[PDB]
Amino acid sequence: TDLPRLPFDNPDIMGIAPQMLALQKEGPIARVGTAGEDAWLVTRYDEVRTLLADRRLRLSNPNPQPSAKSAARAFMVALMAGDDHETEPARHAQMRSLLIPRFSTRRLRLMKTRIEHHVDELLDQLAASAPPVDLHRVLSFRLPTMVVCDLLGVPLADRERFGQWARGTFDQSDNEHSANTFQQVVDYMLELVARKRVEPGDDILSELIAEKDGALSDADIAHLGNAVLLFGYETTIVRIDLGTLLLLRNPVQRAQLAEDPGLAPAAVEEILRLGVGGKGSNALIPRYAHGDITVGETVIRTGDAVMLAIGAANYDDRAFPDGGLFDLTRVRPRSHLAFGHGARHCIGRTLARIELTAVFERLFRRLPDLRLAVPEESLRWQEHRITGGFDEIPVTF
Ligand code: HEM
Ligand SMILES: CC1(C)C[C@H]2C[C@@H](C(=O)O)[C@@H]3COC(=O)[C@]4(CO4)[C@]23C1
Repeated sequence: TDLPRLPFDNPDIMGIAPQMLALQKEGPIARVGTAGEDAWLVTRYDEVRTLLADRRLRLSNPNPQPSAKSAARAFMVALMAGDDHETEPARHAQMRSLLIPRFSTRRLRLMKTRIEHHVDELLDQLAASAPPVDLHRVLSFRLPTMVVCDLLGVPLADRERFGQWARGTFDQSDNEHSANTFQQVVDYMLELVARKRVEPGDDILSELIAEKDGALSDADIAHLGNAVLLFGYETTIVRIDLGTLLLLRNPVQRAQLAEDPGLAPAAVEEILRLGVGGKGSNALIPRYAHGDITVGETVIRTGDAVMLAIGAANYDDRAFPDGGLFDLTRVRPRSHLAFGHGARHCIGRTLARIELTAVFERLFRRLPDLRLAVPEESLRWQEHRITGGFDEIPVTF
C-alpha cells in the first residue's frame, strides 16, 4: 500500500510514465497524491472520454475554501472562464459562442494557403543553412506564431515580442514572473483592441468588435484575444517538435510519408495521439466534481479533484491495438483525446491540424536526411511550464 504520487517518473523523453501504465492495467481510476491536493486519476480511454462529456465534471472549483494554485494555473483557469463556479456556465457558454465562428471555413481555407507557402519558405531557409541548426527555433516556433499573427492581424515581427509569453505566463515555478509576463500580455492586447477599433481588418478582434452591434467591452474582447494568443501557438509548437521526434524514431513510417505526402493527415493523428513529452503533466485535463459521479465501482464525490489522463488514454491498448506503436496505416483509428472532448473541446483543433499537416506533408520530403545532431537523452522537457515542451531541437540534414 503506497499512494502513487504525481508527477510520475519517465525514463524516456516521450511516452507515458511506467507507473501510470501500471495503474491503467489495474483499472480505470485510482486515488493519487499530487503537488497540491489529492485527486482521482482516470487513465483508460473509455472512462476518460465519458467523463469529459459529463457536465457534472467542470473546470471550476466548487469547494468553499479552494486549495491554493500557482499564478500560472490561476491565469489559465481565468482565461478559460473557470475562475468562478457560479458564473462559469454563462461565461463559458459565451466564450465558445464568440470564439467558434472566428474559425470559419472561409478563414481556414485562406489560412491553409498561407500556411503552406510559409512552410515552403521556412524549409527553404532551413535547407540553405549550415548544420547544426535548432529546428525548434527556425521551424517549430515560427509557423504557429505566424498563424497567431494572422489571426490577430498584426505584423509578423510582433511574434518576436510575444513569442515567449505563453511559457512565462504558464511558469508554475515563479509566481512573480508569471504575473509580470501576463501583465505584458494584457497591455499588448489592450493596445491592440484600441487600434482595431479605428483600424479593423480581416482578423479576430475586428470581428469581436463588430459583434452584437459592438456590445462587448474592451476587457471582454481582450480576454478572448488573450486566450487566442496564450493557447493558440505554444501547444502547436510542442506538437511539431514531438511529431518530428516521433518520425525520427520510426524510419519506416517516415520513409512512407516522404514517398506519399497523402499520408500526412494520418501521420498527424498518430502524432497527436502519441505525442507526450517528459513526465507528461500537460497530458492531464483537470476537473472538479460538481455532483457525485460513479466510475466503475468508485464514487467521485462533489468537490473532488479529477485528473483526466488524455495521454495515457491515447496509449490505451483497449482503444488502440498496440497502443504504444506509431502506425500511420491504422484502419479507422478511434478519435484520440489530444484535443479533449465535450464542453471544452479545443476550439483551434481544425487550425492546428491544418498547420501540422502542412509541416509533415513537406518536412522529410524537403529534407530527407534530417536527423538529430545531439542524443535524444540530452533533450530537456520543461516540467515547470504548464505547456511543457523542449527548449531546442538541434538537427543536421
Ligand atoms: C496541436 C495543438 C493543440 C492542442 C494539442 C490543443 C489542446 C487543447 C485541449 C486538450 C483543450 C481542452 C482543455 C480542457 O478541456 O480543460 C484545449 C482547449 C482550447 N484550445 Fe486548444 N490545443 C491546440 C491548439 C490550439 C489552437 C491552435 C488554438 C487557437 C488558435 C487553441 C485554442 C483553444 C481554446 C480557446 C481552448 C479553450 C476551450 C474551452 O475551454 O472551452 N488551441 N486545447
Ligand atoms: C488551454 C490548454 C493550453 C489546452 C491544453 C493543452 C495542454 C498542453 O499544453 O499539452 C495544456 C496543459 O494543461 C492543461 O490543463 C491542458 C490539458 O488541458 C492544456 C490547457
